[PDB]
Amino acid sequence: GSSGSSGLRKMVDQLFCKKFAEALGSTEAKAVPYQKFEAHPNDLYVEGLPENIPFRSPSWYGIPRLEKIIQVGNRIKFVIKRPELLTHSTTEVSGPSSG
Repeated sequence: GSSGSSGLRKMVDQLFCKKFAEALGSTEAKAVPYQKFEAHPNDLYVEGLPENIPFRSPSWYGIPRLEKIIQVGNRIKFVIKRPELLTHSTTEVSGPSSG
């Protein structure tokens, strides 16, 4: 997590990445497996989200939606009922691959 992040989408992306990590108990940022959360929304999900606002990628969230989330991004929470689903994180990678 570095200071900057320009663009809601980006910011939001990071926001979650971070939060998501927190629950995971990591120092560095990671990619939120929206899939795992989709195939296991009862296990893997988020808390402290905005009303009338689900939990999806930032590339989906509206322009105003993002911010709204960012506003409550300080109250957001990530529950890892089953982290195993993620099955570790590291996998021979150093740097932003693809994006």
